[PDB]
Amino acid sequence: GSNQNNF
Ligand SMILES: [Zn+2]
Repeated sequence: GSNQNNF
């Protein structure tokens, strides 16, 4: 799967 971090 794909991942995204939004800090
Ligand atoms: Zn993955």
